[PDB]
Formats: sequence, structure tokens, C-alpha cells
Amino acid sequence: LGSSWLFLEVIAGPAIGLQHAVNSTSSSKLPVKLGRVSPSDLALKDSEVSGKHAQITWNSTKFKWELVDMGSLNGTLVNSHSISHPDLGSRKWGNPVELASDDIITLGTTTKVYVRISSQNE
Repeated sequence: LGSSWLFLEVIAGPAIGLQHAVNSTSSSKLPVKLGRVSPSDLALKDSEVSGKHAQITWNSTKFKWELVDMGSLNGTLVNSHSISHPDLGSRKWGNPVELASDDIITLGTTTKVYVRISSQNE
């Protein structure tokens, strides 16, 4: 580790108090996993998310941070905007949406996680 830093915090769900962060130098450990019950990184045990709603993974090539919607039954809205669950019946995995500092995700009825991204001079 040692490059950049992303931090997230569950603001309203059946697990208020879960936070997720990682460095831009993390490879197979970076891709976060927000979900109800599973190997996911955030435990949002809300019926809205059968198992996993969404996650995050970014690129250091174009320095971009985007999240995806794994079977977005309820849907994952970024900054109050359904960016990856635009098609219900489709339940498509969706394409990675780029998140930003001060953003906000909602993968259910009220489960909303704060999106923060800060650097680190090491």
C-alpha cells in the first residue's frame, strides 16, 4: 500500500457504522464489496440487498474511481442518481460509475454510504 486513499461510511442502514476504505496501490484487495450477507467488505444486512448490491474498483491509468451494481434489484444510486441500476428487469451488473469526494451511494431503501477520497504523502 501507499499511493492514494478512499474512505466510505454507512450513513443509514441495518448496520450504521460500517466504513470502507483502500489505497490506489491495492490490486486484488482494492475492489470493495458492499452487500447484505456474504464475503462482501461492508455488512449492509438489509433485505433490500439480497446478498450484494454494489462495489468499488478504480484505475490508476486514468486515475478514476468507479463502482458497479451487482444484480441491482433495489438499485444503487450515486449522489442521489441511479447511475448503475437504470434497468430493473435487466438486473444487469452495470458499468462502473465514477465516484467522487463528498458523493453518496444508496443501494436499497435507505442504506446510504458516504463517499470520500483523500490522498496521502508518504
